[PDB]
Amino acid sequence: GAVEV
Amino acid sequence: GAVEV
Amino acid sequence: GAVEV
Amino acid sequence: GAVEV
Amino acid sequence: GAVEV
Amino acid sequence: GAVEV
Amino acid sequence: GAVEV
Amino acid sequence: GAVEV
Amino acid sequence: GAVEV
Amino acid sequence: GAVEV
Amino acid sequence: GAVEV
Amino acid sequence: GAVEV
Amino acid sequence: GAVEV
Amino acid sequence: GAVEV
Amino acid sequence: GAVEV
Amino acid sequence: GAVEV
Amino acid sequence: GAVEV
Amino acid sequence: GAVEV
Amino acid sequence: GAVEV
Amino acid sequence: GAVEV
Ligand SMILES: *C(=O)Cc1ccc(-c2ccc(-c3ccc(CC(*)=O)cc3)s2)cc1
Ligand SMILES: *C(=O)Cc1ccc(-c2ccc(-c3ccc(CC(*)=O)cc3)s2)cc1
Ligand SMILES: *C(=O)Cc1ccc(-c2ccc(-c3ccc(CC(*)=O)cc3)s2)cc1
Ligand SMILES: *C(=O)Cc1ccc(-c2ccc(-c3ccc(CC(*)=O)cc3)s2)cc1
Ligand SMILES: *C(=O)Cc1ccc(-c2ccc(-c3ccc(CC(*)=O)cc3)s2)cc1
Ligand SMILES: *C(=O)Cc1ccc(-c2ccc(-c3ccc(CC(*)=O)cc3)s2)cc1
Ligand SMILES: *C(=O)Cc1ccc(-c2ccc(-c3ccc(CC(*)=O)cc3)s2)cc1
Ligand SMILES: *C(=O)Cc1ccc(-c2ccc(-c3ccc(CC(*)=O)cc3)s2)cc1
Ligand SMILES: *C(=O)Cc1ccc(-c2ccc(-c3ccc(CC(*)=O)cc3)s2)cc1
Ligand SMILES: *C(=O)Cc1ccc(-c2ccc(-c3ccc(CC(*)=O)cc3)s2)cc1
Ligand SMILES: *C(=O)Cc1ccc(-c2ccc(-c3ccc(CC(*)=O)cc3)s2)cc1
Ligand SMILES: *C(=O)Cc1ccc(-c2ccc(-c3ccc(CC(*)=O)cc3)s2)cc1
Ligand SMILES: *C(=O)Cc1ccc(-c2ccc(-c3ccc(CC(*)=O)cc3)s2)cc1
Ligand SMILES: *C(=O)Cc1ccc(-c2ccc(-c3ccc(CC(*)=O)cc3)s2)cc1
Ligand SMILES: *C(=O)Cc1ccc(-c2ccc(-c3ccc(CC(*)=O)cc3)s2)cc1
Ligand SMILES: *C(=O)Cc1ccc(-c2ccc(-c3ccc(CC(*)=O)cc3)s2)cc1
Ligand SMILES: *C(=O)Cc1ccc(-c2ccc(-c3ccc(CC(*)=O)cc3)s2)cc1
Ligand SMILES: *C(=O)Cc1ccc(-c2ccc(-c3ccc(CC(*)=O)cc3)s2)cc1
Ligand SMILES: *C(=O)Cc1ccc(-c2ccc(-c3ccc(CC(*)=O)cc3)s2)cc1
Ligand SMILES: *C(=O)Cc1ccc(-c2ccc(-c3ccc(CC(*)=O)cc3)s2)cc1
Ligand SMILES: *C(=O)Cc1ccc(-c2ccc(-c3ccc(CC(*)=O)cc3)s2)cc1
Ligand SMILES: *C(=O)Cc1ccc(-c2ccc(-c3ccc(CC(*)=O)cc3)s2)cc1
Ligand SMILES: *C(=O)Cc1ccc(-c2ccc(-c3ccc(CC(*)=O)cc3)s2)cc1
Ligand SMILES: *C(=O)Cc1ccc(-c2ccc(-c3ccc(CC(*)=O)cc3)s2)cc1
Ligand SMILES: *C(=O)Cc1ccc(-c2ccc(-c3ccc(CC(*)=O)cc3)s2)cc1
Ligand SMILES: *C(=O)Cc1ccc(-c2ccc(-c3ccc(CC(*)=O)cc3)s2)cc1
Ligand SMILES: *C(=O)Cc1ccc(-c2ccc(-c3ccc(CC(*)=O)cc3)s2)cc1
Repeated sequence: GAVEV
Repeated sequence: GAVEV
Repeated sequence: GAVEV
Repeated sequence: GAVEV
Repeated sequence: GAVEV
Repeated sequence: GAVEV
Repeated sequence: GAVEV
Repeated sequence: GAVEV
Repeated sequence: GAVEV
Repeated sequence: GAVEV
Repeated sequence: GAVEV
Repeated sequence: GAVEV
Repeated sequence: GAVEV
Repeated sequence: GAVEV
Repeated sequence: GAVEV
Repeated sequence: GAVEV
Repeated sequence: GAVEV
Repeated sequence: GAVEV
Repeated sequence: GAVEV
Repeated sequence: GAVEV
């Protein structure tokens, strides 16, 4: 899981 | 699961 | 998981 | 996991 | 894990 | 892990 | 781990 | 680990 | 580990 | 470890 | 504190 | 604190 | 403190 | 302190 | 202190 | 102190 | 002190 | 003191 | 003192 | 004193 901002 | 903002 | 900003 | 900024 | 900036 | 800037 | 700048 | 600048 | 500058 | 400059 | 996301 | 998302 | 993301 | 990311 | 990333 | 990254 | 990276 | 890297 | 690297 | 590397 990649979190953006 | 990727979270955006 | 890569986090951006 | 690579973190950007 | 490589961290950028 | 290599850190850039 | 190599650190740049 | 080699550090640059 | 070699340090440059 | 060799240090340059 | 207030948070706006 | 207040939050607006 | 306030946070805006 | 305030943080904006 | 304030942080902007 | 303030930090901007 | 302030830091900008 | 201030640091910019 | 200030440092810029 | 200031240092720039
Ligand atoms: C709690 O009872 C022990 C525990 C805690 C955490 C974990 C995890 C294993 C893998 C995790 C993970 C999944 C996805 C992401 C984002 C994208 O890759 C990050 C971390 S948490 C297991 C047991
Ligand atoms: C709790 O009883 C122990 C526990 C805690 C957490 C987990 C997890 C395994 C994988 C997780 C996960 C799924 C999706 C995401 C987002 C996208 O990848 C992140 C993390 S949580 C298992 C047991
Ligand atoms: C807690 O009960 C012990 C514990 C804590 C952390 C972990 C983890 C193993 C792998 C993790 C991880 C997954 C994804 C990411 C982002 C993308 O790679 C980072 C870290 S957390 C297991 C047991
Ligand atoms: C806590 O109960 C003991 C503990 C703490 C940390 C870990 C980890 C093993 C690998 C980790 C990791 C996963 C992904 C990333 C980003 C991309 O590579 C960094 C670190 S945390 C295990 C047990
Ligand atoms: C805590 O209970 C003891 C502990 C602490 C740290 C670790 C780690 C092993 C490997 C780690 C790591 C993973 C990824 C990265 C970024 C990319 O390579 C850095 C460090 S943390 C294990 C047990
Ligand atoms: C803490 O409980 C004892 C401890 C502390 C640190 C470690 C580590 C082993 C390897 C580490 C590492 C992983 C990746 C990187 C970046 C890329 O190579 C640097 C350092 S931390 C184990 C036990
Ligand atoms: C702490 O509990 C004792 C301790 C402290 C440090 C270490 C390390 C072993 C190897 C380390 C390392 C990994 C990667 C890098 C960057 C690229 O090579 C530097 C240093 S830290 C073990 C136990
Ligand atoms: C702390 O508990 C005792 C201690 C301190 C330091 C170490 C280290 C062994 C090797 C280290 C190292 C790894 C990588 C680099 C950069 C590239 O080579 C430099 C130094 S630190 C072990 C135990
Ligand atoms: C601390 O608890 C005692 C201690 C201190 C230092 C060391 C080291 C052994 C080797 C080191 C080293 C690794 C890499 C480099 C750069 C490239 O070669 C320099 C020095 S530190 C062990 C125990
Ligand atoms: C501290 O607890 C006692 C101590 C101090 C220093 C050392 C070292 C052994 C070898 C060292 C070294 C490694 C690499 C380099 C650069 C490239 O060769 C220089 C010096 S420090 C052990 C115990
Ligand atoms: C004993 O009472 C120790 C203690 C614990 C917590 C506090 C605080 C009261 C209010 C605080 C605070 C929250 C948010 C913000 C920013 C958003 O408005 C500032 C201050 S901390 C005092 C003493
Ligand atoms: C006992 O004192 C435990 C404790 C620790 C910390 C706090 C907090 C005081 C203020 C906090 C805060 C305000 C705003 C924000 C920005 C998020 O929107 C983050 C944290 S936490 C209270 C009690
Ligand atoms: C004993 O009473 C320790 C203690 C615990 C909590 C508090 C707080 C009371 C109010 C707080 C607070 C909440 C939110 C905000 C921002 C939103 O309005 C600021 C302050 S913390 C005090 C003492
Ligand atoms: C006992 O003191 C446990 C405790 C810890 C922290 C707090 C909090 C006080 C203020 C908090 C807060 C206000 C606003 C926000 C922004 C979200 O919209 C986040 C946190 S938590 C109370 C009791
Ligand atoms: C005993 O009371 C020790 C103690 C603990 C915490 C505090 C604080 C009260 C308010 C604080 C604070 C929170 C947020 C901000 C920025 C956002 O408004 C500034 C200050 S810390 C005092 C004493
Ligand atoms: C007892 O004193 C434990 C404790 C530690 C730290 C604090 C905090 C006071 C102010 C905090 C804070 C305000 C704003 C922000 C920016 C995020 O949006 C981060 C942290 S934490 C309270 C009690
Ligand atoms: C006994 O009270 C020791 C103690 C602990 C904490 C503090 C602080 C109160 C407020 C602080 C602070 C928080 C955030 C900022 C930047 C954001 O507004 C500045 C100052 S530290 C005092 C005494
Ligand atoms: C007891 O004193 C433990 C303790 C330690 C540190 C603090 C803090 C005071 C101010 C903090 C802070 C403000 C802003 C920021 C920028 C992030 O958005 C980071 C940290 S932490 C309180 C109690
Ligand atoms: C006893 O009280 C020792 C003590 C501990 C902490 C402090 C501080 C109070 C406020 C501080 C501070 C936080 C953030 C900033 C930059 C962001 O605003 C400046 C100053 S440290 C005082 C005494
Ligand atoms: C008891 O005194 C423990 C303690 C140590 C340090 C502090 C801090 C005071 C100011 C801090 C700070 C402000 C801004 C920033 C920039 C990040 O956004 C970093 C650190 S920490 C409080 C209590
Ligand atoms: C007893 O009180 C010893 C003590 C500890 C800490 C301090 C400080 C208070 C404020 C400090 C400071 C924080 C950040 C900055 C730059 C960002 O604003 C400057 C000064 S240190 C005083 C006495
Ligand atoms: C007893 O109080 C000894 C003591 C400890 C610390 C200090 C300081 C207070 C403020 C300092 C400072 C922090 C940051 C900067 C640059 C960023 O603004 C300058 C000065 S040191 C005084 C006395
Ligand atoms: C008793 O108080 C001994 C003592 C300790 C520390 C200091 C200082 C206060 C402020 C200092 C300083 C910090 C940063 C800079 C450059 C960035 O602004 C200059 C001066 S040292 C005084 C007395
Ligand atoms: C008793 O107080 C002995 C003592 C200790 C330290 C100092 C200093 C205060 C400020 C100093 C300083 C820091 C940085 C710079 C360059 C960056 O601004 C110049 C001077 S040393 C005085 C007396
Ligand atoms: C008690 O006096 C111990 C002590 C020793 C030295 C100092 C310093 C004063 C000024 C320092 C300094 C300023 C700038 C730079 C350039 C780096 O960016 C390096 C060192 S150290 C304070 C207290
Ligand atoms: C008793 O106070 C002995 C003592 C110790 C240190 C000092 C100094 C104060 C400021 C100094 C200084 C720091 C950096 C620079 C170059 C960068 O600005 C010049 C001077 S030494 C005085 C008396
Ligand atoms: C008690 O007096 C111990 C002590 C010794 C030396 C100093 C210093 C004063 C000025 C220093 C300095 C300034 C600039 C630079 C260039 C680096 O960027 C190096 C050293 S050290 C303070 C206290």
